Amino acid sequence: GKKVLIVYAHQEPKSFNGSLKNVAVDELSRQGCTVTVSDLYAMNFEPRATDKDITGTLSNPEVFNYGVETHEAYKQRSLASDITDEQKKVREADLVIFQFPLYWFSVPAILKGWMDRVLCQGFAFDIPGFYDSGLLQGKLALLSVTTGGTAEMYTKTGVNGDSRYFLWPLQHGTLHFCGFKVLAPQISFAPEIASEEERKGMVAAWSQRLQTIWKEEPIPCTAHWHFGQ
Amino acid sequence: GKKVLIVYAHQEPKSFNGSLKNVAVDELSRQGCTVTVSDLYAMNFEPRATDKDITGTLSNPEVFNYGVETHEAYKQRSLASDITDEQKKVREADLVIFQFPLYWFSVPAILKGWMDRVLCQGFAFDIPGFYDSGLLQGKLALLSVTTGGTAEMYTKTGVNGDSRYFLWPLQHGTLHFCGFKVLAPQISFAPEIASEEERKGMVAAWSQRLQTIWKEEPIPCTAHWHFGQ
Ligand SMILES: Cc1cc2nc3c(=O)[nH]c(=O)nc-3n(C[C@H](O)[C@H](O)[C@H](O)COP(=O)(O)OP(=O)(O)OC[C@H]3O[C@@H](n4cnc5c(N)ncnc54)[C@H](O)[C@@H]3O)c2cc1C
Ligand SMILES: Cc1cc2nc3c(=O)[nH]c(=O)nc-3n(C[C@H](O)[C@H](O)[C@H](O)COP(=O)(O)OP(=O)(O)OC[C@H]3O[C@@H](n4cnc5c(N)ncnc54)[C@H](O)[C@@H]3O)c2cc1C
Ligand SMILES: [Zn+2]
Ligand SMILES: [Zn+2]
Repeated sequence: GKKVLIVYAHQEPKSFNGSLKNVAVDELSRQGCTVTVSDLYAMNFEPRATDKDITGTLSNPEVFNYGVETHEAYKQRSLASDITDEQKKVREADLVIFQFPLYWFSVPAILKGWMDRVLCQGFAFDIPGFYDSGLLQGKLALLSVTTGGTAEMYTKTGVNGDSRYFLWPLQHGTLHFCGFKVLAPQISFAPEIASEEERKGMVAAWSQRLQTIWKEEPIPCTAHWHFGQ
Repeated sequence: GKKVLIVYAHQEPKSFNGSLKNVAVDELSRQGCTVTVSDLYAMNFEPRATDKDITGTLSNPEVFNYGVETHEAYKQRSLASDITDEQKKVREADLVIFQFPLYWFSVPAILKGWMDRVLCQGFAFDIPGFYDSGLLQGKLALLSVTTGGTAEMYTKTGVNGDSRYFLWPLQHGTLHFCGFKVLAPQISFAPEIASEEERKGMVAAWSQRLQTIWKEEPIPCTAHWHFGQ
């Protein structure tokens, strides 16, 4: 049996993102997987890293160091419940799919805050204690991203550069750093400009891909995969 | 005379980031510049891109598209006032400095939300009217970043890859996209690991650079600069 967490960051259930999230739930559910969705906007998920993320009293109340305090809070079971509820989902998951629209060559802020606050020292990594020594090894992650820009813009000599270039902070600096094996990204380019046929194509590619997702090997999450040449 | 906006993202006034923000204010003030700081945590700045960012009648109330609705709201003057407040600061500024700790090879979520919400269509870019034709043409931007990782970790053959690689979504995908000229980044590596003497040096290096900031040329914000290809 396999467990999947979908971390979903779109405001609108009728959106293209919503449909990709819903086809993932439908297909993984059909396969008999255990499926959980964190719908961040619906949850009004807190993005800001603040001292409210620690319950009780601080490791150093005179000078606030978010990383130190959250690490100590993790070890002492004193993190805020919104964070520990997400950590439980991640701990249980074999695969974490992130479904989002590209905002400024990155994730929407609400999802950036999920990464900042949920993947804390002691849970996802230690110092030292990262990349292959990270704490989420064994797990798979997958970025399912939609863009405004066309595929052709996202080439080496296109205006936006290769799409792999923007993946680096997410794939390498975040997911690989925490120990995930990273499956190849799903990138659904420019659905707002696409026709209905093409947008079905994209949804159906994704549903089709999901049928065999458990048979994929991860990408080599290297500086060479992203940039090289 | 020159106007500077510092967009600052750290929870703790006594932090290394707070020090670097203060020395910027002090130095630029000493030069006779006009200086404004947006202290995002102190402001409790809203990072989430939601339908609360538009106060008027939506273009399409059945299906919410944040980009479309914020573009129309900008033209109509129905955006939330926290957004308009920031836009005014940007509009008036000759130079925008971003002062932040690196979180997951990127900006903290509160600052991601500033980018997501403040830099809307009509204000920061138009389609057409992006990259060299972006609406913030003539303005300078500069990222002043602090890290956990050391400079050696952030080299082409270090565990983190070259520091320029993480700059791409920020400098190119965001700032250059909006028409900014990008000054070379200020990266203060690993202050937590550094000796007191080295920290004092990194602070003084920033102050000294600021003495001559108005004589600098921007970087060529290209894939070649960031990746060497
Ligand atoms: C703050 C901000 C920053 C951004 N920065 C960038 C950037 O850096 N780079 C970039 O490339 N883009 C950028 N974008 C654009 C953004 O990535 C796209 O607008 C987004 O990816 C579009 O996805 P969506 O789900 O919102 O599309 P939607 O508008 O929801 O949908 C696209 C179309 O598909 C339709 N649809 C929905 N479900 C289905 C279905 N099942 N079958 C067929 N059609 C369906 C919808 O009805 C709609 O007509 C930015 C946008 C914002 C708001
Ligand atoms: C969610 C999260 C994700 C992160 N992801 C990454 C990542 O991807 N990559 C990465 O490399 N790092 C990462 N980090 C680490 C983070 O970038 C560093 O912790 C941060 O940059 C350190 O800066 P600071 O201002 O917080 O340091 P501080 O801890 O405030 O300062 C360091 C020291 O300098 C002292 N100091 C302050 N002012 C002065 C002064 N004027 N002169 C001398 N000493 C002074 C302080 O008292 C302290 O002792 C992450 C951290 C978090 C919390
Ligand atoms: Zn990697
Ligand atoms: Zn550029």
